[PDB]
Amino acid sequence: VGQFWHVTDLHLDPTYHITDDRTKVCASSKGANASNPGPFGDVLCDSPYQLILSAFDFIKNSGQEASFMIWTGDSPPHVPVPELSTGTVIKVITNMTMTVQNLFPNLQVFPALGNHDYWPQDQLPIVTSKVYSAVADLWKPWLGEEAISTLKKGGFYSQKVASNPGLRIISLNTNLYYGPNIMTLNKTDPANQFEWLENTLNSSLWNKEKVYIIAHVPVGYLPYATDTPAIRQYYNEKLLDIFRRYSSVIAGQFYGHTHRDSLMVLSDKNGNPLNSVFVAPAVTPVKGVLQKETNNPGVRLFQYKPGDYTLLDMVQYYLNLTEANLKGESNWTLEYVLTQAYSVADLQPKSLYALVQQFATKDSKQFLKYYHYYFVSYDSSATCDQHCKTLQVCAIMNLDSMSYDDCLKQH
Ligand SMILES: *[C@@H]1O[C@H](CO)[C@@H](O[C@@H]2O[C@H](CO)[C@@H](O)[C@H](O)[C@H]2NC(C)=O)[C@H](O)[C@H]1NC(C)=O
Ligand SMILES: *[C@@H]1O[C@H](CO)[C@@H](O)[C@H](O)[C@H]1NC(C)=O
Ligand SMILES: *[C@@H]1O[C@H](CO)[C@@H](O)[C@H](O)[C@H]1NC(C)=O
Ligand SMILES: *[C@@H]1O[C@H](CO)[C@@H](O)[C@H](O)[C@H]1NC(C)=O
Ligand SMILES: [Zn+2]
Ligand SMILES: [Zn+2]
Repeated sequence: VGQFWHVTDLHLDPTYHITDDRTKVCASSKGANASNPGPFGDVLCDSPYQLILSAFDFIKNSGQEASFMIWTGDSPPHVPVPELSTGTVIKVITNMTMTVQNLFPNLQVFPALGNHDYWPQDQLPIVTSKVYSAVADLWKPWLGEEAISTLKKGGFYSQKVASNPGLRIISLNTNLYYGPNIMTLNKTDPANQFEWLENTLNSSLWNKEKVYIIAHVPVGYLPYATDTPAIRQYYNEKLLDIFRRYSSVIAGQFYGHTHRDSLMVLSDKNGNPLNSVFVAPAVTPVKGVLQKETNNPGVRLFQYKPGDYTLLDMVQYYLNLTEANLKGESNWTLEYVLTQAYSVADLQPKSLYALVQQFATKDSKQFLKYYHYYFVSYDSSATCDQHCKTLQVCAIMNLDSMSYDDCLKQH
């Protein structure tokens, strides 16, 4: 089989350091006491360099063959806008990029921008910018002239996969659609990314290519909230229309941003499953003071059919953070293999559609496991009551506003 890695939401905090006063352990805790801080982080902190390095070192030494890597954004830490600048955002993205290029000199990597990959965060523009030009320079080892040109103009590109003839990655800037982006209010096609996307998918159709979509913020609804799409509804609906129309050319969709392990299945209006969607959890374990749950750090690997690119499996790895901070050594380890955790043949939409139908049945053992894996096994005693379960299952199965509302009405 072929394989590729997916990492996301690294969120390096360069200030992390163990010290007696736990309000000074990390600037990303914003003056709150780090809860139980160790060398690999704290649930109230973003990622120490040591954690990010241990993730990439695990990947390097895993014994897993992989022909490329996708990397879907958010490298600066969660600190207030005035504590960052354009220069600091670039410096952190540069550090992450150079860590990857130093450790994996021969591995093509396909990055996407996250909402924090800009100063101020979330305000990614629809014209060229310092950050777009800087990441064009940084990612030039992996990208050709046309990809570099679109990246500098609007933060998006497509690129052939050198090691996989007939495969093309489309890296969208979905931060252009993200609610907090005040640079794009009421634009029908910001940075002309929809037109471009349609043009690109058309060319892949006629060049007999398969396409993997990557982006930071995903399509669909947030599974912990009621009727809250991850990007603005207008843009979610327009993007999903493109994806449905081209669902025979797109062989997978891969997102980050939510810092959780989630599945979605894009269907049409009449319940026919069309395309599979995978949201990967973060390397950072950070959470706010009030939140009950967070994720363990995660990285994941996809297996696909050579020369075909049908998705065959997904292996999710994780770092048990409490364990690693208690002994001072990481033990990145397999959390689950999707086919064998869920007893499904593969990652095709039919397989995942049937699995979600299983999730919806009462006391489903599969949904209980899924919900535990949602937080990357942070809390094995975590409960999802009927309202919580309806929100998760409806967001998994229904990406568009109409079918999602239908789903909630019936549940
Ligand atoms: C991650 O590691 C921690 C630490 O070993 C595990 O938590 C321990 O679980 C045992 C068994 O229930 C408890 O008796 C200990 O009190 C726990 N230790 C701490 C420090 O909380 C945890 O179960 C591991 N996570 C997973 C998913 O296995
Ligand atoms: C942090 O913890 C110390 C030790 O308990 C305490 O004295 C201090 O007030 C705490 N500060 C905050 C902001 O919680
Ligand atoms: C990234 O930052 C860490 C600490 O902030 C430093 O130790 C490391 O050398 C940096 N890496 C690069 C490639 O600049
Ligand atoms: C799609 O691609 C073909 C082949 O390159 C081209 O002839 C055609 O004009 C394109 N159609 C659109 C709508 O862009
Ligand atoms: Zn993030
Ligand atoms: Zn984000």
